[PDB]
Amino acid sequence: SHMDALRYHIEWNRVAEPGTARPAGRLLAVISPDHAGAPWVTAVLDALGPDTVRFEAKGTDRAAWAAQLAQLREDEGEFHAVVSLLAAAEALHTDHGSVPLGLAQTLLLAQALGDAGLTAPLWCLTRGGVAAGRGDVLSSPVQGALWGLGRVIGLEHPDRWGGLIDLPETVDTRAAARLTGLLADAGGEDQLAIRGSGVLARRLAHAAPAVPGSGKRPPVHGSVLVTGGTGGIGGRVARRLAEQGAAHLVLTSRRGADAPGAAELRAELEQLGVRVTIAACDAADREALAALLAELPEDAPLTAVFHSAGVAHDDAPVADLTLGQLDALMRAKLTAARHLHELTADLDLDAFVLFSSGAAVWGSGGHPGYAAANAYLDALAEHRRSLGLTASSVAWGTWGEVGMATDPEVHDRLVRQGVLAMEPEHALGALDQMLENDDTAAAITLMDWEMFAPAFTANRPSALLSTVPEAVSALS
Ligand SMILES: NC(=O)C1=CN([C@@H]2O[C@H](COP(=O)(O)OP(=O)(O)OC[C@H]3O[C@@H](n4cnc5c(N)ncnc54)[C@H](OP(=O)(O)O)[C@@H]3O)[C@@H](O)[C@H]2O)C=CC1
Repeated sequence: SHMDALRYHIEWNRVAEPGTARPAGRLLAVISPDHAGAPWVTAVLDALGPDTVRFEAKGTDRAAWAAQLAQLREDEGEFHAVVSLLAAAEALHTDHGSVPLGLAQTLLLAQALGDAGLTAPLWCLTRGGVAAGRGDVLSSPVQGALWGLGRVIGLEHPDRWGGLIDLPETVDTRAAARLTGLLADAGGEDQLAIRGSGVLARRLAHAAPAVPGSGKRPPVHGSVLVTGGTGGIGGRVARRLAEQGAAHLVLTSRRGADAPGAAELRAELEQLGVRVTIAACDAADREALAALLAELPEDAPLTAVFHSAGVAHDDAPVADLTLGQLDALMRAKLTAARHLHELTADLDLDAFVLFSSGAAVWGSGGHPGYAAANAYLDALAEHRRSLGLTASSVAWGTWGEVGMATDPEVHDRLVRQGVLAMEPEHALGALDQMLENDDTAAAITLMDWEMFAPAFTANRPSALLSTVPEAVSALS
């Protein structure tokens, strides 16, 4: 099936044990000084040894840090690598309420490193930022957002990017030597998870072809909330849900009933026999979401959430992105999803579906903030499953016909890299296959791998695509 052919999933596969020798040159470890006390942080510092130079990254001050870094590099000469432990700062930034401090500080570290001319590869360390290997629990969706940013740093600054490595719960000497061995030589891998049983690396693979009924998707009924539901993809989603038996669709967006084409969408849906509520509700406004849930009919309880609210504009290259630009991109993603998760964790939903992006799955140059914000969605769906709650994340490629890519500016970039426009019917038919399987995570994308692989790997290899035979063929 053509719909099967759109579905991919991320997998984690065992890679080689690294060597036993620590790096020969000096490491620079970067610490968030208010968030330096987590057991994993202390275990990593202890692993890097006391000849490691330590840099405390205080506040969020690019220029100040560029000066401090330039001095360290003057005094020490080249470093072997930069090891960032800033991900431990999960608290939200005081001035940008949708940005985790660690995320803002990682962006400023990547910028300031470039500003000072430190060229040693940067490695971003997380703990519980990914779900790698069977039974693995993703404990920190916040740190998971950092992997969306790091993949984009690897595309924009390939020559000074090491990679990402997730630490285990307890960093024992076996975990420590795996870490220090990877910092000595990682075999070309750059998205790694250290676990009890071995070191795992991230891979993209074609998904299992569809099986009718396997995940036992309950029939669509009751009230379903589609945030961004007046939007391109969200309106098509609502039409499908209508066709599928929803009693009541609650569509939200900032503009609500004043959104473009909202009257037409309400009319098409109602012709189908559905109750329609359209509300103007910022998805990051907790009190407004609560008010909306409190209003639902007794006879039509919430049964599902489809989170399509989001913006992609006003992003920027890693070297330029501001914290205010990052905040505005994170708002509908991190803040809204966190509220949706908190207000439905007790409702026994049949589906909690979060719409992510290929920028968060593989990465796309020029879109670091969107990549981080979408990577948090993917992370939260895995975390929710760990709590015994339903969730899925669907990272879309490019939609044709409706939505954000229907601009010869935004359309023509993606398609030229081999990320082709999907027919909405095909994209939705694939999503239903994912829902019928009850899968946690998928990318649904039409790819031209002959165009995509070579373009994506022009400046550094990708181990992520080694598990796509089309990509392996294109690079042969
Ligand atoms: N189109 C595509 O190819 C792809 C889309 N995606 C993702 O799919 C989802 C749908 O995108 P698409 O339909 O194409 O985009 P659209 O711009 O058509 O729809 C996005 C919308 O979400 C709403 N929205 C934006 N911010 C908020 C907010 N803070 N609170 C509530 N609603 C908000 C918008 O309305 P308003 O401005 O009135 O709030 C609009 O309804 C997005 O999350 C997007 O990131 C991912 C990959 C590809």
